[PDB]
Amino acid sequence: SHHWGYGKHNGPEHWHKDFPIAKGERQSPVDIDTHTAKYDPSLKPLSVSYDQATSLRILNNGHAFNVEFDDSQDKAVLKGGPLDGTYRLIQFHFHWGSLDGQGSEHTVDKKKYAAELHLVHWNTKYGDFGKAVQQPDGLAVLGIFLKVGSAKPGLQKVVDVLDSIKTKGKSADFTNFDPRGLLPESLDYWTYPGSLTTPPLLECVTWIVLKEPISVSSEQVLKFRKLNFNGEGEPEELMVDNWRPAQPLKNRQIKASFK
Ligand SMILES: NS(=O)(=O)c1ccc(NC(=O)CN2C(=O)NC3(CCCC3)C2=O)cc1
Ligand SMILES: NS(=O)(=O)c1ccc(NC(=O)CN2C(=O)NC3(CCCC3)C2=O)cc1
Ligand SMILES: [Zn+2]
Repeated sequence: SHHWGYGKHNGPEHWHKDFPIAKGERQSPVDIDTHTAKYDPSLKPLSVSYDQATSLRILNNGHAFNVEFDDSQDKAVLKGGPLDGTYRLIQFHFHWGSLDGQGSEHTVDKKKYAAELHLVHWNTKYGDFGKAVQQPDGLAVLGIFLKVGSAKPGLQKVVDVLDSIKTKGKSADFTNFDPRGLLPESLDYWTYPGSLTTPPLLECVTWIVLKEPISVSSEQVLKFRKLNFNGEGEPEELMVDNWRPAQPLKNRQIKASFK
């Protein structure tokens, strides 16, 4: 069974033994060299359409927490930019650090942010998420950096439910949450072809990483760091540093949406 994690004995440097694609040609995350990334005029306007998003549940899966959506219809979709066709929102989650100076998966000129939000979408031409992850253009993940400063009001409903999902396998109702409250003002982005950043590390993702970080308060991210990797009644292992470091760019170009 899956025994991967983020510790010294099961962390990113071990994953390749059970998931050899860990050393593949389009792995994520990567460092975004802002000087090398080139403006691409072929990129179409990005369309984030979350007006009808229907959140259902929040789950501690032992690696992060997922806010899950009803993806049984096109209620919340991502289109445009580098994408051909329609990608349906299925879940979002975060990666974060033990300290404000680390936590993001992508880096910007080697800068690590305190955390990174991943809004995960699947290409509806493949019918279901399980089929989509077997395709090179199966998923689109919208990545948003978090820095510590002023509170993000749209995050507080997430922060306040974390006490109820402290341990692995716990879930709670999480209806009527509007993910539009987690976006920054600008949709300027970088894009490149990559992978899931956790096992099974499938090379099925078009990454769209927003340039503008959101600000969250120290108090908000400190509540992320009170979650547990362990299950109920097990020795406490704080859920911190659940990020994979930058992987080799190999034969890839990062494109910028902005001049
Ligand atoms: N290539 S990999 O997927 O990263 C990878 C890395 C390590 C391991 N095996 C491990 O050492 C980790 N493992 C244990 O030995 N015992 C537990 C703790 C209690 C439940 C199971 C655990 O987590 C398996 C796969
Ligand atoms: N950090 S990341 O790259 O954004 C990223 C995003 C997603 C994932 N993995 C998944 O969503 C894993 N997974 C499946 O394969 N099947 C389900 C259960 C049934 C449908 C969805 C599931 O949860 C891993 C990393
Ligand atoms: Zn992620």
